[PDB]
Amino acid sequence: KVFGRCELAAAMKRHGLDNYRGYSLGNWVCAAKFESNFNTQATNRNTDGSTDYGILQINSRWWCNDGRTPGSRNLCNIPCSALLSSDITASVNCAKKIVSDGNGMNAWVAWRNRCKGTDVQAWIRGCRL
Ligand SMILES: [Rh+]
Ligand SMILES: [Rh+]
Ligand SMILES: [Rh+]
Ligand SMILES: [Rh+]
Repeated sequence: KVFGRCELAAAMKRHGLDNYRGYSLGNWVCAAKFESNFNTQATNRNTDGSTDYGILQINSRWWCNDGRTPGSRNLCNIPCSALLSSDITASVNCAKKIVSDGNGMNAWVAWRNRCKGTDVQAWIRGCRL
């Protein structure tokens, strides 16, 4: 599924991400935009052989099992394919574990490089929330 910007903002807010670990909703929408362009089906291979999955590009090195990432962890207890659903529940609940792991949203290199320090409120401008 490719979400609309406000549609994704609303689903993220309903699933508890607005100010989760102090990250305003615009941070999560900004991260999703640069990670997946709001596409739940997005996949990208990492240089280490792991793969990033879904709207928040959650990796198989630590967070999910894709059956092909050797010496990796499954800390969200999910098949990576669950992260590609039209239903973002698995991505959101796994993102809450990631962002609590010590590095906050710096865990998302795209967030640090494209969202951190920017006017992220712009990502929810004009949405009914
Ligand atoms: Rh908020
Ligand atoms: Rh809010
Ligand atoms: Rh939902
Ligand atoms: Rh509201």
